[PDB]
Amino acid sequence: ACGAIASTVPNYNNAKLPDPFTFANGTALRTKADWSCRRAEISALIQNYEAGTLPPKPPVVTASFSKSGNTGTLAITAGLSNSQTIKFSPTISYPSGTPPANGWPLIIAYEGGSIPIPAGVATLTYSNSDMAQQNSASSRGQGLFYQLYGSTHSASAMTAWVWGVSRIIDALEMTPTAQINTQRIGVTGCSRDGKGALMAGAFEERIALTIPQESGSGGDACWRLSKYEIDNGNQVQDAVEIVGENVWFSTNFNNYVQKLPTVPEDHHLLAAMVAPRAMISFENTDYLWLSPMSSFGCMTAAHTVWQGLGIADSHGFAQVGGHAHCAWPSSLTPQLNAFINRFLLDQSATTNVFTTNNQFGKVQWNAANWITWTTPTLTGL
Ligand SMILES: O[C@@H]1[C@@H](O)[C@H](O[C@@H]2CO[C@@H](O)[C@H](O)[C@H]2O)OC[C@H]1O
Ligand SMILES: *[C@@H]1O[C@H](CO)[C@@H](O)[C@H](O)[C@H]1NC(C)=O
Ligand SMILES: *[C@H]1O[C@H](CO)[C@@H](O)[C@H](O)[C@@H]1O
Ligand SMILES: *[C@H]1O[C@H](CO)[C@@H](O)[C@H](O)[C@@H]1O
Repeated sequence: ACGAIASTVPNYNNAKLPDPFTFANGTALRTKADWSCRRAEISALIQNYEAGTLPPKPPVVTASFSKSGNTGTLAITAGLSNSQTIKFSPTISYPSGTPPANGWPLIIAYEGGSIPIPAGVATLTYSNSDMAQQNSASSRGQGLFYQLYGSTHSASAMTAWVWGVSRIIDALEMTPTAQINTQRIGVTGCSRDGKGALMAGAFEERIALTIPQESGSGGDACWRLSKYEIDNGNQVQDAVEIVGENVWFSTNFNNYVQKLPTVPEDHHLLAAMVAPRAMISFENTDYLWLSPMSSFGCMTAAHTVWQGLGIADSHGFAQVGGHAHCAWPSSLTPQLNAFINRFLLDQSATTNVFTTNNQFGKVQWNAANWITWTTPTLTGL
């Protein structure tokens, strides 16, 4: 449908943010349907430059389910055509009583997440660290995912985590007795797991609502903007430091962290891969390590894709200070609940949330220095 998908752009060189609305081959997006093909191209580019290869669904995916009290266990086996298999068993915490006719809405929470989950939503606890370890650079190629695909598989730890989420949703589709509404699945995580949750929502289209919390550099911040922050004296995490600190990105990314303008994507395009589905991310200006200006500018740039698709209110961003890292401030519960209410609970909640305190330290956000495109009105359904 999309023709030959570009995964490498050898001649690319753009110090500003890559344009969401033009394909690698120079074709301008015109229809809402065009975004499907552009998202597939962005997927290939992100895999090639920074995330490694995301394997497709394997030939063997089996699931069994059992429940004790209000806790379900979803036992998953995944296997390749060469007979290799791995197994993992996430748990689900259920609300009590009769579920809705179509099952409970569900949030997949990376290691439990750090947001309050409303009482009518089930929580699946995903041990992403067991799927792909993330202690330090020493963790490269370690985890269940690599016991299936091999320790030298190019998938980053975050890409391995996505693969696991995709197997969980496969298992839920195959297991109606788990009583989950598979059309109302969200994902969340905080800090390094918030980087993971953004990757999951971007790459796994069956996720209705994505909630990254204080994800920082490699999450809802942009590489190019964080480079600008660190060059101007903000003590931010940036691409150069992050690839030496852990294994959240492919080893191939090391070849580009000093040459960011040659990368034909940034994390505004990563975030835009969630479109036309819903996402709200939350940031904290108390920690310059999280690169506050970069997140605001990056999500402002990503927002133009939802704007061009006529669904601006499906994308939210709320950035405040005054609380510890991954502590949830009660002041943002209304904004969080608005998105859960609308996109997981089918309520008529308004979701116009795009706010910052502009506390960016030694830099300012100047959209004209970073966003070079006008937002088109994409046509059609
Ligand atoms: O040690 C790292 C290498 O493993 C890495 O190799 C890259 C992996 O992805 C491939 O697509 C690239 O061709 C290849 O260069 O390069 C960087 C190095 O730090
Ligand atoms: C440009 O690339 C996109 C994505 O692969 C494709 O859909 C489109 O048809 C291409 N343009 C031409 C003129 O082939
Ligand atoms: C990235 O991926 C594309 C296909 O997804 C290839 O055509 C390209 O050569 C690179 O391997
Ligand atoms: C895109 O990626 C390829 C490797 O997949 C590079 O060889 C090329 O120069 C461009 O960076």
